[PDB]
Amino acid sequence: DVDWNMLRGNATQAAAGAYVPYSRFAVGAAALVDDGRVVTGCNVDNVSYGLTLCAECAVVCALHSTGGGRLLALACVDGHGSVLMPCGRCRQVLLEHGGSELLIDHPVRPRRLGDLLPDAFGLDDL
Amino acid sequence: DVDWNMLRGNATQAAAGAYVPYSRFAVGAAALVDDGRVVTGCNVDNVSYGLTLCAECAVVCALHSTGGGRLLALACVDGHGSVLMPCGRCRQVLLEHGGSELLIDHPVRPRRLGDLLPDAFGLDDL
Amino acid sequence: DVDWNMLRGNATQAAAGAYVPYSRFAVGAAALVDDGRVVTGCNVDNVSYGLTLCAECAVVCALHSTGGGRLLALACVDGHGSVLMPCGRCRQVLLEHGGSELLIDHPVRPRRLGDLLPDAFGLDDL
Amino acid sequence: DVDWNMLRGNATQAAAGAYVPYSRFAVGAAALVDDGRVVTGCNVDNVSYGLTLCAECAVVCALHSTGGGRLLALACVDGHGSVLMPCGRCRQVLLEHGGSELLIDHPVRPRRLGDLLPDAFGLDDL
Ligand SMILES: [Zn+2]
Ligand SMILES: [Zn+2]
Ligand SMILES: [Zn+2]
Ligand SMILES: [Zn+2]
Repeated sequence: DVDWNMLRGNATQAAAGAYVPYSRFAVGAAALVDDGRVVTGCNVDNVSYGLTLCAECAVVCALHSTGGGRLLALACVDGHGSVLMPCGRCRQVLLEHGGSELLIDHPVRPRRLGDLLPDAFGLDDL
Repeated sequence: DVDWNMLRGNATQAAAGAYVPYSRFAVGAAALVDDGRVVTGCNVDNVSYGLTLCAECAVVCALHSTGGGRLLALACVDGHGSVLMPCGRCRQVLLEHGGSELLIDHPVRPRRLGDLLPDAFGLDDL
Repeated sequence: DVDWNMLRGNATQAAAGAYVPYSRFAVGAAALVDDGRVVTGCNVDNVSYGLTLCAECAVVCALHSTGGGRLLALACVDGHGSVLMPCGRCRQVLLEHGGSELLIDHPVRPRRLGDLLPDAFGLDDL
Repeated sequence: DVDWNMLRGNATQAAAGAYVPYSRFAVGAAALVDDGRVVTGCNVDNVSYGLTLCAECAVVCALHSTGGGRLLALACVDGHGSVLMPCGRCRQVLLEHGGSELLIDHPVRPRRLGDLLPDAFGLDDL
């Protein structure tokens, strides 16, 4: 079992660091890596809104700054600690680093990433 | 009721315009708008690869340059005319402009975008 | 000489099509292509703000949907017709399609893109 | 007053973490924060190339995961340790967090970000 309480808690803590002067919408994420460490991320607004960095992308950056590996589970929350589903961009980028079986926290029942992004674009297409 | 042969054909034609010096992976897309017009897009490489524009995003730019509206159906194909599933980013972008019932071409049977991006991040989360 | 009045006017018209329910910040752009046609673009918000498409990127999509070519001059304006400098992302993407000598409209004196993005990242680095 | 040898070295070390199966172009970056700590980042390819994360953006994610603050100096290098100029997107992102006086390493003499992104798009435009 994944310690979802621990991941959700770490995601919430991460959200406190969000840089959101324009969106005012803090987001945090935390992921369990296959070596057992946890990496975290928060969103980062830009004045050109289309250059905004998602919390889940920040998690992926942290993954490869701290030794690499594969993601096993991820929780994403807003500033109030409510669980959020990743945006489509983040689903694709998370898939690169945890695949279809990466588990994504959900208010009712955590979901396989493969269910959140079925028939995904990928290597087979290139 | 959607002429998929027509949409797929226009997507194929669109792919011929692809700017792909670095990726060498041409993609074209075409979508039926709710006023009955068809809009098209192709991918555009950048030397900083993360600034690459997807065909499906190009379709959405075209949508709003030609009078706006809602997308009803989209086909995306590679340089060989083979049907591609949109990347996660494009699934999120297309959802904004066609919603869950937007149909996405597929080699077997076209799919609702809602099935390709379930429990999507959205307005309720902000 | 570039007909800046004409480009600025076309950029302003393009801004009217902006999809900006979240940012409320309409942007339009228009560019002269080296075959003499003008292509236009507007910005497109997404609920995931980081998937927002810039007007200038939309111009580049239009370029390669309408026969390709090179950009000679570009004007970008807000919803009030005031001239805007492109964001850094757009400077890089415009550079791919017009190079250092692409002229960018400015309230006082249009500027070479090479001056707006000096010592640019590019092919030499790859 | 900035130890460029130290920053360049940490950037080089950061590049070793790069996730670059598709681009094969490793990039690392390191920045001095105004509390005196150093944060690092590396690039991260995605199979949809337009979702690639730049090293410099990874630095900004790290900044806000480690207490926030302002960037004073940044070095960016390739896999061979050669100094790279940031792409336009990254120039805009870095400007948000270090402003015009943020120093950017360069093979000849480090440059003010204000000189690398003059007349930048910003808060005044919104
Ligand atoms: Zn996201
Ligand atoms: Zn895409
Ligand atoms: Zn822009
Ligand atoms: Zn960059």
